Amino acid sequence: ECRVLSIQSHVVRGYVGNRAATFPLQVLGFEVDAVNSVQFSNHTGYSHWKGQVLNSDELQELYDGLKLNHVNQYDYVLTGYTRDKSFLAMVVDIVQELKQQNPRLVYVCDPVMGDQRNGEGAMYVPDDLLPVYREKVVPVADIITPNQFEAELLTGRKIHSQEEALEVMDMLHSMGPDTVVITSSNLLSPRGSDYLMALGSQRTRAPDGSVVTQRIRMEMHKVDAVFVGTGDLFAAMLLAWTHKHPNNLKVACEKTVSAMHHVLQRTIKCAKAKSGEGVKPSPAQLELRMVQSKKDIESPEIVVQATVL
Ligand SMILES: CC[C@H](CO)Nc1nc(N(C)Cc2ccccc2)c2ncn(C(C)C)c2n1
Repeated sequence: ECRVLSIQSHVVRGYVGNRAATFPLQVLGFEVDAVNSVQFSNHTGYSHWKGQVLNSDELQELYDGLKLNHVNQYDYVLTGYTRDKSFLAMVVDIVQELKQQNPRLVYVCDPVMGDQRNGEGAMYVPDDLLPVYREKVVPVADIITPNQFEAELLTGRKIHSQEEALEVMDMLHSMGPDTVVITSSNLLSPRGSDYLMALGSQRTRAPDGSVVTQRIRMEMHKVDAVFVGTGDLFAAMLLAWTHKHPNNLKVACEKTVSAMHHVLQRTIKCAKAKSGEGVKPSPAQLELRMVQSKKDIESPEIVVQATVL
């Protein structure tokens, strides 16, 4: 039995934030407790959107409810896209007290702040969130899944190669997270302009306090569409696989990214099968075919090989 506390957004239609993390973790055998940080008709990639957001105090209300009935015991805490700095400071308090109620509680954090386009990245969230993620959040994170744009901001050091990209990660580990994964970066992969490159190193503390920093590289064949929520579906499954492979980041990212590709391919197909030739598919048709990728989520056919080091 493994109980995860997933504090992310919810949407009536589509798979983003919690909608993107729940079903996977559930079919992967996990016990998902979901706090919906917001509830909107759909993600903001759409033309329109309406909805309500959960504030800082309401997040707490729900936590006290859990605490009062003495059911605030968890094995994992998964947080993602957040706009409110007060809401995030609240997430840190919760995570710190949950780590006191004691389990080898693993805090999987996706430091969502924006994405990267070659020279400068467009920040999604307000810049008053960076300090908090850097100063209060990451320090208590165990597994963080940033962008390259995110890894950079977090360390205040920009990335221009695989080499200095591992230097940013080493810098990250120092802040607290023993596991880091750069889910996507500008870096040209040894496979061509056609492949996206993911990076990630695990600084394991083996018996007798030795150092162990296994680093890896993943190459996912890109896809002709702009998907929403892939970051969320990723961190969720990563959570799942790193549980199965606690010291084998290699196999965890493999299974993770492999299932990633299976769902994205199945998605881009139905989006196309649902859109005439010459017309670009809509955020609506690009929604992940989640329910359909069940088995693939359950048992990912390894079509990717993690390059050790
Ligand atoms: C930031 C950009 C995107 C749009 O492409 N919109 C969006 N919108 C989201 N929405 C669904 C939540 C939401 C709705 C209204 C205001 C704030 C947050 C959302 N939840 C997780 N994610 C990403 C990080 C996978 C979400 N992304």
